[PDB]
Amino acid sequence: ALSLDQRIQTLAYEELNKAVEYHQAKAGTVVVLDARTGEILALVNTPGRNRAVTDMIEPGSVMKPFPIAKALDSGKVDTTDTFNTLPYKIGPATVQDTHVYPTLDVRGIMQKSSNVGTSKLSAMFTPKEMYDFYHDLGVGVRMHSGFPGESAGVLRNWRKWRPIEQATMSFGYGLQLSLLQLARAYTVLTHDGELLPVSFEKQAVAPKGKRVIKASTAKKVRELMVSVTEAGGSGIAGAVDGFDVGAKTGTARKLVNGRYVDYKHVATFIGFAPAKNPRVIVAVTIDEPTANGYYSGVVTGPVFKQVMGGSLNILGVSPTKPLT
Ligand SMILES: *C(=O)[C@@H](NC(=O)/C(=N\OC)c1csc(N)n1)[C@@H]1N=C(C(=O)O)C(=C)CS1
Repeated sequence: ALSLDQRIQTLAYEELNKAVEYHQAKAGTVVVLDARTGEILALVNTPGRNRAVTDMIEPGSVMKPFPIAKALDSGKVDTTDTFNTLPYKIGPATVQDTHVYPTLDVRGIMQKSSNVGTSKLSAMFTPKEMYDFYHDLGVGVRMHSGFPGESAGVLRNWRKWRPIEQATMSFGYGLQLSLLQLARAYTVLTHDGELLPVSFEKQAVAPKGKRVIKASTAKKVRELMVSVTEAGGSGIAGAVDGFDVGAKTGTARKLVNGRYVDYKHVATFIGFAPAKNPRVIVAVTIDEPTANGYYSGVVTGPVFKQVMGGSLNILGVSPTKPLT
């Protein structure tokens, strides 16, 4: 039997279509995963191929939790550690934030989506250490979901990395993943540090995962990510009434469309809830929005909010705080 829940599939389809129409976008995808099993509860695309598995993107901001997790897991960084987050140079290249802050701690780096802060955390590790970590998350790795045309994405050999490329990878550029690979990678955060296999078939036994970080680290990262959907957070448009939600949002770049070259901006939102004890991962992409907003949170947050809220309701999960 398929793991897909027709109620969630219908909800995802309707909310996706609503956003694609409103923002006059080219295409879109929603993936909903069981956060503790890797089973696909919904997977919808606009008409055409199964872009969730075929289309790889440079993920942008949604990748940031991972170098943060690696840094915390290593013991080299504490959540309260503060970093100089002013723009800086690597050779002639500049790494800078959208909103400039002189200093941020790790919670702030997550909350504000700081490219500088994330790059500095990554810079504490060798190219090999970072590559091995990204590889362990499934970047450049086949999922073997049994979907046809499944992209492995791109993770360049660390032996070829320049310092600027290590830096840009930490904030989601210079490596490429499909939306389903991104959703899968988020299971390290939701399933207490263990990467789950992805399946569209109902699983008869407990899927065993590969441990990537400690469970304590995964828990701390989920906590940090709640700041993204609270006041002051880059992902407020994706807050879900009655729940705490860990999430990231940002603009990804599509360089490959099917079997062809491309260059498109893709609004992205991915997250999980309830944040302390997650049941669901929802991931959303909308390709080339051209109306009523072009910043990613406003385009995709509302899709995430409705799909997440509705999925939790459908599965019977009680709100953890009174509704506003
Ligand atoms: C993550 O996606 C992050 N985006 C960026 O830092 C970039 N642009 O943001 C406007 C960026 C850095 S290098 C490059 N090619 N683009 C956060 N995302 C957004 C967004 O909606 O794109 C923000 C508004 C906050 S910063």
